[PDB]
Amino acid sequence: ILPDSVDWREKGCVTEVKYQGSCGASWAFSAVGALEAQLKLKTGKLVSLSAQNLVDCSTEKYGNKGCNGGFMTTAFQYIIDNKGIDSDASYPYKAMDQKCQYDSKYRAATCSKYTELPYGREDVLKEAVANKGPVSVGVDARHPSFFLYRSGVYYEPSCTQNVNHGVLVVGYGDLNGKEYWLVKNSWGHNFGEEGYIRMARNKGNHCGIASFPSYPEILQ
Ligand SMILES: CC(C)(C)C1CCN(CCCn2nc(-c3ccc(C(F)(F)F)c(CNCc4ccc(F)cc4)c3)c3c2CCN(S(C)(=O)=O)C3)CC1
Repeated sequence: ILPDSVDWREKGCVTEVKYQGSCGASWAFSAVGALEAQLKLKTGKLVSLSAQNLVDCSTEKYGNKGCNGGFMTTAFQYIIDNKGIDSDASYPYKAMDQKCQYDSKYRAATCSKYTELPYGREDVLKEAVANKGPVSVGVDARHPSFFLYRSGVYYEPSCTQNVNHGVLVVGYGDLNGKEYWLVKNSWGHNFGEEGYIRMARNKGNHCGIASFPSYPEILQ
């Protein structure tokens, strides 16, 4: 059976909320966020990974268009093919498309593999958050209510299962009967609950939370 709540921030596996700005790089933040937890698990050290490095280098070959959109899965592939990703401190985020500046001497993480989960299976997503770590997902964030969210379990009746915004599920729980997912966003600390949104869980793949989940792995 499975725990009723998880919160990977309680285990020191989640870095500070980031601020993506004008650049549509939510997918890159989603991807490094998921790897950051796998890295802390392996090495005991928590270090922010370079979303910029994903924006600049995981490009045409991986189906990504930097600040105009991308995929977490093909971001994980880039890190696999590239044999590393830099630390955020060495390759800081600039919220704009740049030429690729990966330097292997400031390699902060590796990626061995990644796994995609079945569309719409929130029980499968729940198991992965418990047993594997935080999971990269997309959500439907194209609703005034999403931007305006300040607290509580977010439920948007007009939300769809088509995803357009990359985020990280770092836990799940329940708030007085309302089951939720704990979601790390990349809109700074002034968004929602210090940068987190708790989204409706077990409500028919609400906002496409479980439409396209994936999580990376660092072996050995
Ligand atoms: C590259 C390769 C090998 C051919 C892959 C083929 C498999 N796969 C595509 C299909 C799976 N998939 N993945 C996503 C998916 C997952 C996460 C996210 C994110 F929000 F987190 F960012 C997004 C949003 N960004 C889209 C974006 C991508 C590149 C760009 F430039 C510009 C924008 C989409 C979707 C689908 C299906 C269609 N939809 S939809 C409306 O929801 O049905 C979305 C990824 C590419």
